[PDB]
Amino acid sequence: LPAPDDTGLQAVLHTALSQGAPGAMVRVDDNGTIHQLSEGVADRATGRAITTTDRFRVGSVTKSFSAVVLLQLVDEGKLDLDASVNTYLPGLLPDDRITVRQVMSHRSGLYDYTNDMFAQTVPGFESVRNKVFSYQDLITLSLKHGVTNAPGAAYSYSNTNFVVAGMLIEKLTGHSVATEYQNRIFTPLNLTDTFYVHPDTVIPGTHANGYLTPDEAGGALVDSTEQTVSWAQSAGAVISSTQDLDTFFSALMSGQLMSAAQLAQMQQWTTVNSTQGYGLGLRRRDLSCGISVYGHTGTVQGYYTYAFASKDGKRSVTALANTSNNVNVLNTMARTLESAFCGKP
Ligand SMILES: O=C(NCCS(=O)(=O)O)c1ccccc1
Repeated sequence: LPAPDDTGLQAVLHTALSQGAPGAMVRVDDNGTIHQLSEGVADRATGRAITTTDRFRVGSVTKSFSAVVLLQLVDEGKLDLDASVNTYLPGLLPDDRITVRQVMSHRSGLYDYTNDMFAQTVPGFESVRNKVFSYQDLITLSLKHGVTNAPGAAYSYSNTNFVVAGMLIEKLTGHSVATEYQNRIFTPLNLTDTFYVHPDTVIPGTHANGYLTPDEAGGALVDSTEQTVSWAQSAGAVISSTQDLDTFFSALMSGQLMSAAQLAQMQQWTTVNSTQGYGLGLRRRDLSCGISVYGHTGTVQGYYTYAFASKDGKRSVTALANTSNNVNVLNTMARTLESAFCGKP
């Protein structure tokens, strides 16, 4: 790989601040040599600086954690990716043909209930932030709508799919998702900054606050740090750090979290666009310099994450900006992957 470009990374973070991120940061683990940069504030009211050791909400990166658990269940003979969801969760879905593999790859057709919840960004946050939902509650909200496509027919990202994932984990194991993440992932990898505390609203230890950008241009930011994340659960509620997400995706890609056979299944790509694919709770991004990287993005109120690794896991990158609902920031933060993997022009 080319050398990571720290001057380029610095420029990305500075641009993200200029676009409305209170703070932005990135950590690269380059085969044992660390790169770490941060700019701005973890708490914009107190002025406390952001740092790459601050814990944060990883949002939809959680899907990769849920996928690893499910794929280990496949390895153990407890789950068949081509079985119907309804074989394991009788009567859950309207269509018996929807399979586990389809759910994990966003090919199920299940309507994304969050389109109802977050039609208006800040009011929607205020509606959900202090609610506790069951998994079934969220599935019922989806099922108020028809499916959006036939089983397996089309990629359409939906949080509902990884709500199903959590229900499957809990049914098949008899344990909570927190227990399964701890025993299968957090403890074996020694992820000391990584937690699943749902429905607790506190982020343990020193953390970046999250700042939700309102829908009205120029509007005052809303502190969105403390919420249950119950609207997402196994689709979005993990807390982590840049170091720990780097460890996680490096361990995944290097073969440490499941059999070779199941990692290969995880990397069967469904086309998203001409430079992106979706596997089983895993994303592929094709970079300008002809490198692909593997991992997941995260969005949750007040936090944007990118966490990606090279194919052999030897280089991993995690970037965080502590805002959300700001597409300029979201797009800018993606440029960390260019600077970290492709290097200088
Ligand atoms: O994921 C959703 N919101 C949380 C991330 S952010 O805060 O909008 O950037 C979202 C989901 C469906 C419709 C609208 C929004």
